[PDB]
Amino acid sequence: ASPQLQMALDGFKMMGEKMAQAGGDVKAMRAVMEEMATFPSAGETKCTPVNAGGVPAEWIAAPGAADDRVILYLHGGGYVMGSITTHRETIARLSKASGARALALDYRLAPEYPFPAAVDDATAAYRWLLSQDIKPSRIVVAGDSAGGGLVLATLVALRDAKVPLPAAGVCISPWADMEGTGASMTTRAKADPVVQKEMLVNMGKTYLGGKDAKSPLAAPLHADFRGLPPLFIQVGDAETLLDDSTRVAEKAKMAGVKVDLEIWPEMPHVWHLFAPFLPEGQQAIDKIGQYVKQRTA
Amino acid sequence: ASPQLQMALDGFKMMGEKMAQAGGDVKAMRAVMEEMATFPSAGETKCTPVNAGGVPAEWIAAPGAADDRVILYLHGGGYVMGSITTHRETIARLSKASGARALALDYRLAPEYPFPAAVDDATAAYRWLLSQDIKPSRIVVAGDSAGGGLVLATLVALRDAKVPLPAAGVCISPWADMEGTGASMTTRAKADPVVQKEMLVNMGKTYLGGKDAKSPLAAPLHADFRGLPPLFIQVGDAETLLDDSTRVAEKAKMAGVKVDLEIWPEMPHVWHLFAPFLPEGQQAIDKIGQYVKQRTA
Repeated sequence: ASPQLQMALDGFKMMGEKMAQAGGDVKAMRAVMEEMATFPSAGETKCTPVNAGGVPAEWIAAPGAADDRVILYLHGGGYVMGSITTHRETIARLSKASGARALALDYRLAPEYPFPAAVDDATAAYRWLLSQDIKPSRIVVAGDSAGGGLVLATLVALRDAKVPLPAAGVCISPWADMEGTGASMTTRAKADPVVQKEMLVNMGKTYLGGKDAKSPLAAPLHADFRGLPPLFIQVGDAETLLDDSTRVAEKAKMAGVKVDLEIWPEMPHVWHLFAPFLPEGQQAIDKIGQYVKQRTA
Repeated sequence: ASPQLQMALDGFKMMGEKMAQAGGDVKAMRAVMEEMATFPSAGETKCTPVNAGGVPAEWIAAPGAADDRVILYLHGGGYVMGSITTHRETIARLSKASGARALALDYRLAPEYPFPAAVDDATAAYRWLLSQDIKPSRIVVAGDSAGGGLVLATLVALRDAKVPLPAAGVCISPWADMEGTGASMTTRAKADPVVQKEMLVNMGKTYLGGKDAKSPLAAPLHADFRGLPPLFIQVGDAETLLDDSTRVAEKAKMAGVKVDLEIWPEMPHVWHLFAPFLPEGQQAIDKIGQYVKQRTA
C-alpha cells in the first residue's frame, strides 16, 4: 500500500546491500537470499520431494489443488542462487490462487553448472510432466527474474524440439537481456532498491561461462517467439528490468504470440515475494491465479 | 529472525516518526496506526459485528475455533487509538492458534471517553459474555500494550465486584505504570524503536483526564492482585515497558497469582503485530494459543 511498500523497499535495500558485502563469494550470496526466506503457509501446504526426469524437484499443493492442473515453477536468483526453499511461500500461494499443484524445480546453477544446464533441466522437467500423463493444455510454465527468462528459453527449446507446448507461460519481472541494454537500466536505477546493471551483468557472465551474451536460450530477448503459447508478463515500474518485459512483450506480439503485459506502478522486483504483508504482492499472485485457470479450462 | 526483525524494527521507526509528526493530533495519530494495519487472514476468517452489552464489538473466528471457548481481546494503542481494524490480523491468528472464538472490543478511547470508560466497556463486555452462557472457565481475557493494562484493570474490577473470574489473563508488552518509572525507560530507550517515556507519560495524561496517575484501574502496577486468575505475560527485551512486565510479574507472584512470564530477546513492542513475516511474532502467538488451550481444557 505504502508503509507496506516502504517496508518491502527497505527489505530489498538491505538484501541489496548484504549482496554487495558477499562480493564475488557465491556461498555467501546464496545465504543472503536463504536468510530472507520464510514459509508461513507451510502448515496447510502439502510438499512432496520428487525426481522430475533427473531434476531434483518438489510437488507443492495448496489445499484442493488439482493433480491434473500443474504449474512448472522456475525460481529466480540470477541463475547463480535461489532454491525451492527461497520461493516455496510464493509457489504455495500461486498454487492456492490457481487451484493447481506446482512442480518447483531445483535446477542446476552457475558457476558449478553454467548455461545451458538450467534450460536442459527445465525441458527435462517438462518432458517428465508429459510422461506422467498431465495434458500440455493443463500446464503453465511460470518463473521469476532469471526463472522468468528460463520460462521463455524453455518454451523456445520445446518448440524447436517439436514437443507439445503448454497452455501458457507466466513471467514475473523476467531477466531476458544478459548485457543490460534496456533504457530502464538508467531511467529506473534510482527507483529500484536491488537490481542494478553492474551486479546483473556480472551474474550473467557467471551463467554464460564465457559463451556468447546474445545466445537465444540464455538471453531470450534475442530468441525467436513464433508459435509460443500465450504469455502473461507482470513487471514493476520501479525495476531496471522493466525494459526486458516491455521489449519481450513487443517482440512476441510482432511474432504473433498472444501477450498480456501488466506494469505495476511503484512495485519493485518480484514484489510477489512480500505477499504475506504487501497487498500488491497477493493481488499480483491472485491475477496469475486467474490467468492459469482461464488458460487451463 | 533478523533480516525480518530488522524489517519490523524499521517498521516501528517509520511508525514512531509518523507518530511524532502528528504531535498530539489524535485524529492524525489514529490514521498512522490504520495505515500500518492489513488483514491478510481475512479470506479464511469469519467476522461478525455485535453489540457486547452496549460496547461495539466483533466476533473473529479462525477455521477450527469453537463457539464455547472465547478470548475477550482488548487492543493496544495507549488508550487513545487502535481499533478492531488495527488488531484484526493478530486476533485471527490468536483465534487459529488457540482454537477459540475471539470477541474484539472497540472500547471507548480518550480524550472523548477518558479513564475509566475503557474499564467499564471491558467489564460490560465480560458480563455480556456470561449472559450468553459462555462459562468463565472457557474465557481468557487477552490484550496488548494499553490493552495489556486493561486486562489487569478488568480482572481487578471483576474480582472487586464478585463477578466469577475467567480461566486466565494474557498481557502482551502490557502498559501497567502511567508515570514510566521502570529501569527499562533508561536501559532499553536506545533499543526500543517506538515506546519512549515523554510521548507515553503525555499519552497517559490524555487517558487519565487529570485524575491520579497511581489510580489502580488506570495503572494496574498499583492494583491489589490477590484473587486474580492465572496470568500469561509476554514482553520484548528491546522494550521501555520491559519492567512494567517484570514488576507486574513480581507483585502478582507475591500475591499468590499463578504467573508465567516470557522475556523474548531482541524483540520490540507487540512484535506479534509483525507475525505475517516475523517468525518470532507467529511463535509468540502459537504459545498464547497453547496457553489459552491448556487453561480452558
